[PDB]
Amino acid sequence: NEDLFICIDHVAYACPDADEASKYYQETFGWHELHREENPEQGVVEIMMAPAAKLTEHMTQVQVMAPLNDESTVAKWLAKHNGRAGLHHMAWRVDDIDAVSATLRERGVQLLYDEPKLGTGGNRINFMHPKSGKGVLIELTQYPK
Amino acid sequence: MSNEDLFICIDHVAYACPDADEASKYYQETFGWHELHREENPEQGVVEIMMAPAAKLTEHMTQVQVMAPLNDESTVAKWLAKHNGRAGLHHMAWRVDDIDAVSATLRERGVQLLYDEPKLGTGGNRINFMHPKSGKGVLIELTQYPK
Repeated sequence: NEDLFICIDHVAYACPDADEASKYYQETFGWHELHREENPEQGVVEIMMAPAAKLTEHMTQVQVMAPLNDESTVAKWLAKHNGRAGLHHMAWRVDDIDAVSATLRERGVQLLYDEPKLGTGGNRINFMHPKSGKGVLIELTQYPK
Repeated sequence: MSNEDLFICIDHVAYACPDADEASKYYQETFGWHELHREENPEQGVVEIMMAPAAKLTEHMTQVQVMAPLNDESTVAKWLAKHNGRAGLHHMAWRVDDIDAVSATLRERGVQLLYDEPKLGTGGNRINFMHPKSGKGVLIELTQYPK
C-alpha cells in the first residue's frame, strides 16, 4: 500500500465557449483565470481557473474546455449532452506517472494510452476507460520533470 | 472595501453511483484513496461516503463524495436514471467561510439559489445550491463548515 495520488489536480468543465465561461467565473464568482491555451490540432481551447489568485499546494482548479471545431473530441461530447456545458472529467495529480502507471497496471487498471502523452504545460498525462471509472472519465496527470 | 474571494476551495466533487460501498471499495482497493466518513440518511434516501487521496486532509484538499440511492424513490436514484443508469460526476461543492454573506453577494450579481435559506448538510455544514442556469450547465453547491 501507498498513496498514488497527491490531490485532484483539476475538474474539467466542457462548454461551447470558454471565454464566456471564464468571464462568468470571474465577474460573477470572482474566480481567477490563471492560464489560457489554444491547441488547433486537438481543436480545443482550455482555460485554468482557481478560487484564489495564488494556488496552494493541493488546491484543485477548474479547467474550462471548449471546441475550436466540430471535429474536436469536446464538440462531439457537447453534442451528445444537449449541447449544454457540463462536468467532463476529474484529473488526479501524480508525482511519477510512470511509476504510478506501473502500480495501477499491476492492480489490473486499464488506461487509454500505451504511453503517457504531453498535455497542458509539460504535463505527462493519460486517462482511464469511462467504464474503468464506473461511468466517470478520470485523467492521470504529472507536472513536468 | 476591496472585493475578497468568496470561495476557499472546491470542497468536494460528488459522484453518484448505484453502490457506494462498491465504489468506495474500488477507490481504496485500486486507487488507494482513504475513506474518511460514511453516512446514511433515510429521510432523503441517500448514502454518502467521503473519499480523500491522503489519510489526513490538508486545508484546501478536495474530497470525492460518493452518493448512492438506498431505494428507488431517492433523488439520487432518479438522477442515475436521468443519466441512464450511468454513474458519474454529480456536482461540485465550493467551500465558503460565511454562507449567508456569500449568498447575499451572489444574489446581487444575479445568481439563483435553490433554497431561500441554508439547509443542514453532512457533519453540520450549512449548504445551498446555485441553480443549474447559475452554475451554468452544472449544479454548484455552497458549503460552510460548522463554526
